[PDB]
This record gives sequence, C-alpha cells and structure tokens, in this order.
Amino acid sequence: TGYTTVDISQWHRKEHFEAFQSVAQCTYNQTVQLDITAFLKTVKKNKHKFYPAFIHILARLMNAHPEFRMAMKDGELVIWDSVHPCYTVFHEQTETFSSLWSEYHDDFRQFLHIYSQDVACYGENLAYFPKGFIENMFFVSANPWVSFTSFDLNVANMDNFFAPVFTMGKYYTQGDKVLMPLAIQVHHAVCDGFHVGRMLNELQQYCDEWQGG
Amino acid sequence: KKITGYTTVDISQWHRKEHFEAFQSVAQCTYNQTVQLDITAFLKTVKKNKHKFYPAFIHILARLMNAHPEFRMAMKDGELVIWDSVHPCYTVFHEQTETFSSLWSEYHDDFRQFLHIYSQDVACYGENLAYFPKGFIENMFFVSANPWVSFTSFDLNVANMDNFFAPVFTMGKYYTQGDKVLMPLAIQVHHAVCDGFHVGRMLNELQQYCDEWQGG
Amino acid sequence: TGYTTVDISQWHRKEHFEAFQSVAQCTYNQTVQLDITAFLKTVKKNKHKFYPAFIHILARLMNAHPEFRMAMKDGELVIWDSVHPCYTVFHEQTETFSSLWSEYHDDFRQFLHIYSQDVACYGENLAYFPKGFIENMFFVSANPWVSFTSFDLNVANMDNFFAPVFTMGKYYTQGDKVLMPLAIQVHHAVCDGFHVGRMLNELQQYCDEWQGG
Repeated sequence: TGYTTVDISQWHRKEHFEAFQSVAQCTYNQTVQLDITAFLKTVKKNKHKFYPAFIHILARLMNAHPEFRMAMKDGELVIWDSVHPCYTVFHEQTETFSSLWSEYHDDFRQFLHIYSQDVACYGENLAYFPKGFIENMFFVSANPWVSFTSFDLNVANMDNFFAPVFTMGKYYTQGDKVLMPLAIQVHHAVCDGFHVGRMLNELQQYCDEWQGG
Repeated sequence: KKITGYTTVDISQWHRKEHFEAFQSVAQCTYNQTVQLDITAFLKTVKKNKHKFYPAFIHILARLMNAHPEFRMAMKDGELVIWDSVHPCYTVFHEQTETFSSLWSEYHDDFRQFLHIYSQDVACYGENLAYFPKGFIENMFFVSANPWVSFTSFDLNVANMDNFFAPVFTMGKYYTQGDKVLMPLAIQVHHAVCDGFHVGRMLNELQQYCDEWQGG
Repeated sequence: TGYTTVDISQWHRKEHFEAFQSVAQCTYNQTVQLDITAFLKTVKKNKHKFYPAFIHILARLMNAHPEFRMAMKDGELVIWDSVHPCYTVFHEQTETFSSLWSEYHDDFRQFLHIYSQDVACYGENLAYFPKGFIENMFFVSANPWVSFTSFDLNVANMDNFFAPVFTMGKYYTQGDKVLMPLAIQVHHAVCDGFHVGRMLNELQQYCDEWQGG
C-alpha cells in the first residue's frame, strides 16, 4: 500500500476541502440508468461473467482519476497508488451476504483470474469479511432484485469516509436498449459533480467500446 | 385495547449476527430506494370494486410488513425484538390549513376488516389538526402520501438513526407510460435489520400482490 | 436583510416544527424529470442563456412561499423578506467550481443584468465563495454531465439547515419531450411534502407559461 500526499495549501480545492471537511460536510448519491446494450453483448460474446466484468470497468475508472482514491492517513490527505474493489457476494442458504476484495490490474483477463480465484476460495465462507479488509478499497454492491430508479445510502458517520460506493441494480429492456440502474455515493470533500460526471461519461463510453479482453 | 406481543431475538443464533453488530455501530447506515411500481392491474381492480386507493394500498404494504420479521424489529427495554404484528401509520392531509397528520390503524389480514377500521379512524380523526391525533404506538411502520409528484426519487435522511428500524414507504403520483400505469414508490430501511435481499424480495412481492389482488 | 419573526404559538405547524427540530429531525430529497420542452423552445427563440432563466424561475418560487425562506437567527425562527439564489459557476481550466450569489429581482431582465455582472466580475475567481456567503440564500447546482434519475444530498449536520438546495442534471430527449432532472433537498422542520410538490407543480406551470420576458 503506497500513497502520496496532497499538498492542500497549493490545491485549487483547498477551500472546498476545508468546507466539506467541517461544516458543510456531506456525501451525495446519484443514480443513472446506464445503457449496457453493447456491454452486455461483449460479455455474452466472450462468455464473461457480468459482475466481475462490470466491477472491472468500475475499478479501472477508480484507478484512472485520483479523486476516487483519497483517504486520511495519520492526519494527512493522501492518495492511494491503487484501489482494489470490494464487492458483495450473496449466500442463498442463509440468505446473507459477504464483502470480498480482489487485487486490481489494468488487464481484465488478469483481474478476472484473481476474481474467480477469490470467489472460489471464499464464496462459501459466511464471515461478513472472509478475507479481511484493506485501507484502499472502493465498494460495489449488487442489488439484482430491483430495477430502481434511485438507490441512496445514508451513512451515520461520514468523517473521512472517502471510499466511493457503487450499487448496481437489475437491468431491464427498454425498446432496443438494455439499461442498468447504477448509483454512486461519494463524499463531497474529495469529489465534485465534475468528477462523478467525468467518471460516469467515461463509464458509458468504456462500456460501449470495450471489446472483451 | 390491543397490547401486542413479541419475541426476543436470540442474537447468538442469528445468521446475521455479524451484520447486525456492524450496522449498529460503525457501518451504521440507513438506505433508500425508489421503484416505479406498475399498478395497472391493481388500479383496474380498485376502480371496479369501489375502493379508496390509499387504504387498499396501505393494506397491501401492511400484509408485507406482517409476512417478514425483518420489518418488525425494535429495541425494546434494551433488546432486539420481533413484534407479532405491526400497524400502519399513514399520512392524512388537511386542505384548509395545508398541514398534515399521521394516523395509525390496527392491521388485519382481511381487507374488509381493515377497511372498516381505517374508515372509522379517518372519520373520527381526519380533521383533527394534532400531528398524531391518536398518539403513537410502539410498533408501527410508516406510509407517506406524496400525491403531487411523479418522483423518480424520493428519500429520507433521518438524523438520528439508532434503532430506527421501522420501515418508511413514500408513495408518489401515478401516471401513464404507454399501456401501463406506474406509481413511484420509495422505501427506507435501516441496514442493521434489512439487507438488499429483504427489501428486494419485499418489492418483488409487492408487484405480485398488486397484480393478483382480487379486491377483498 | 429584513425578516419576519414567526409567532410559533399561532403557527399551524407548531407541533411539526417542534418534532422536526428535535428527534425525528430529517431532511429529504426528491427528483423529478421536469418537462422543459416548452421552456427550452422559449429560451431559444429568444435572447436566452438557459441557466439564468432557470435560476430566475426557481428564485420566483422561493420568493412566493415563506416556507422556502426560513432560518434560525439568534435563537428564533425567522422568515427572510427575500432569498437570493446562490448558483454554481464551473472553471474549465482548474476543473473546480465556485458558488456565486445574485440579488433576486422580480423582473427577469433586471435579474439577468445582475447575474451577468456577477458572472463577469467573479466567474474567473477561484475562491469557493468569491463574494462570500450572505445569510439568506438558496442553492442551485448545475450538474450538466449526467441525466440522473436521482440526486440526493446527505448533509452530516442538519441543524437549522433550512435553505432549499436544487440540483439540475442534463436534459435529454424522450419521445416528443425534452426532460430535465431536477432534485430538491429541504428540511422537514420547514417543508412538508405539500410545499415541495406545490412548488414543483408551479415550477412546471411557469416553465410551460414562461413568455421570455
């Protein structure tokens, strides 16, 4: 876990971070209906599992702009060199769930081998965290039941909670498209509308143009 | 008067025991989600028998809270408990003052029994401007009428969430989409007692209850 | 800033206010897909810059119902004589934003002159609040990258936070209509479901009715 440090005093967000860090503190959530038609044909074509393919493109995005990798570390604003995805896994028998993370790598195929290995070893372990947590994770939850038009998280304690949370809903047909509900909660000290915005646009674009692989 | 009973939850035997303690302490969150419920069949039924929509719908919601224990937790005298029943507390709008009140009606399995109660309640209290014109009891779940708008989101950020385990639903304005009529419907739940699967199953089962409802 | 103090004891919402200040306190967010079809045909056939014209309608509505103008001032609930819009101005070069406010005026043209001054004079200023914060503002945040189906503000600290917060998303075509996501956060001590829906209903009316002057 390497990191580097933000120089708040030279930062064009100095004022925003100080305000969202003490008085105007807030988190905010956004839901979008993603067009997954092309993503889903690629995944089907490649016989990829959907969930890891999708955790993957989300992870690449968190590993493409530093505003999604902040943390407070021993009192300084820091940026992890990487963040690793931490996604939920459902247990049918007990009707409960676990959160597992898998080491991130640009190459989807290399992350896919890590991912299916972790699920193979840990998918039946009923701890809330079969393999512990690490400091530098982002969260992905599947909510496959509901085609929500809104999903929003209200965390009792948001101090330094900078790790982005995504919630993917249940996709559905609309005319020619397959659409999928996607929400992303982020903390306002470390992310503006622009950032979540650029992210979401890059997501829609990557989803359309990734060719499996 | 009815006092209801309850059963203490044996936490050390609970599959969710680890979740429970995380969501009571550190991961403590609440969350909201909104769906556009398709109420085409439901609506047709209501129109045709001659029901008020609002209590038909409350009655559906209350049958789901009273079919799954995950929706009827509280902390009572320092302990997680499941109530044997929960009763709906719904809102009622007063035109002349533009305020609202929160009323509760005793639940029952039979729509007719339920309707007769709701009606008595809305006749004796519909006009009372108190906030809780019949006080409040220890086991209710909430339903908000929000008929002004066809929202694509609705959601409650309660400031004080500690043991606030009682589900809150919010009903928006139904509206046309091609063939269908759809109603915005929103639920907040507390993560300590309800995971995604429970809300998701609940909503899936709502869509069914709406569709298969015979009207009594 | 003039204001009126509320006689709590003769207020029809005395008990709700008391409950929403104290244990039940809560905030609540709604989003609607505003039909801007007519509005947009007018901003266009005319002189018009979209944002300002839209900020002006929301300021008409804030300045028509006292419930959008309350505040806790020195221990007492008060209603401002007026509230002035505090809107976002984006800065491409540093990918940051500021909040500016402008004096509200009833006539659209006078407001547009004030807006343009404020934007010209302060839009390149990298301060978070280039003109400071005054005590009677409501917020309007443009979020132009995302046709959200939901936007939700979760303020860590909702004591006396009574100023409404609007957020505009990106508008889109559907059928013969052009829609624009609009969310509103308010605090329940001062706004119940009726006031937000009345206002959203009148927002829709005014967008369809707007004449361009």
